[PDB]
Amino acid sequence: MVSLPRMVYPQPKVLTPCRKDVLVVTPWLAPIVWEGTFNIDILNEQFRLQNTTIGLTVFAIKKYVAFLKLFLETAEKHFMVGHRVHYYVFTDQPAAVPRVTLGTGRQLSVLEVCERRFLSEVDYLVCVDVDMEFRDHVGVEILTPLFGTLHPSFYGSSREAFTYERRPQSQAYIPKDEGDFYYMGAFFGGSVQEVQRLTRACHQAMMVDQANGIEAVWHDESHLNKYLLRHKPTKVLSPEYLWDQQLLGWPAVLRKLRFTAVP
Ligand SMILES: CCCCCCCCO[C@@H]1O[C@H](CO)[C@H](O)[C@H](N)[C@H]1O[C@@H]1O[C@@H](C)[C@@H](O)[C@@H](O)[C@@H]1O
Ligand SMILES: [Hg+2]
Ligand SMILES: [Hg+2]
Repeated sequence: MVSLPRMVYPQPKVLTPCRKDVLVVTPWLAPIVWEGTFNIDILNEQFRLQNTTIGLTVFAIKKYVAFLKLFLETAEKHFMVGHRVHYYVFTDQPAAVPRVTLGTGRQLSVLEVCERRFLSEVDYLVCVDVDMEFRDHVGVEILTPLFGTLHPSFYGSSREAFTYERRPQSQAYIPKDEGDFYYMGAFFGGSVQEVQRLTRACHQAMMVDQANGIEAVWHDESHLNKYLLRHKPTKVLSPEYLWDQQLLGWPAVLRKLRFTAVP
C-alpha cells in the first residue's frame, strides 16, 4: 500500500536463476518457497508497512502438552521475529501450558477445548502440529492467501506414489492420473478467510464420509490434499519447512532445516 523506502541490495539477474536444482514456481504461477528465492529484507518491509499480524494455532491435548515449551521457545527465536504474532493454544489442560517468555508485540491465548475472533485479531493464520521445533527462520516469505507445504517423504515422488485417498467412495478421492503435490497436514495457512474456507470444506467432506461409513486413509490430510488440488494454493512451501533429520538426514537440496519433528 504505502511506498517502500530506499533500499540497497543485489540487483536481481534476469539471465541468472536463484535456484537451478529445484522448481521455484508452480504451473499456476505460485512461488515455491526455497532458500535463495527471496530477499527477506524486502519482504519484511512490505509486511511491516501493513502492520501484519500472524496467528499461529496449535492443538495440545493429553500428552502433547509436553511439547509446548520447546515449540513456543523456538517459535520465539525463529517465527515471524519482528512482526506481530498471536499464538492460539487449544488444549484440554489450560493449567499445563508452560509460562514461556515472549518478545514484545507477541501474545499467547489459551483456549480450552468463535472463528469470528480470528477475523478481528489476525491477518493470517498458520496452522501447525505441536510436536515440532523451529530450527531456523520461518517468516513472512510464507504469507499469502493460501499455502500448503510439501510432505518431506514425497517431494521427489511420482503422483502415483502419493498416498492420496484412492477409494472413489470417499470425498477425498483422487485418481492416479491427478495431483500436483502431496501436501502434509502439519503446516498450512493463509488469510483467515481462506483458512476458514478450507477448514469448513474439510469438515463437511469428513462428515459426508462418516455418513457413508468411510474414513480417508490419512484423515484430515487426505481431505487437505483434495482441497488443494481443486483450489490451488497461492504459495507452496518447500520441505525446508517440514523435515525430520533423523529419518531423512540433511540433503544438499535443503540449504536450511527450518521446522522439524521432535524425536
Ligand atoms: C515433519 C516430519 C515428517 C517426516 C515424515 C515421516 C514419514 C511418515 O510420515 C507420515 O506420512 C503419512 C502420509 O503417507 C501421513 O502424513 C502421516 N501423518 C505421517 O506421519 C508423521 O510422521 C510419522 C513418522 C509420525 O511421527 C507421525 O506421528 C506423524 O504424523
Ligand atoms: Hg488454524
Ligand atoms: Hg483439511
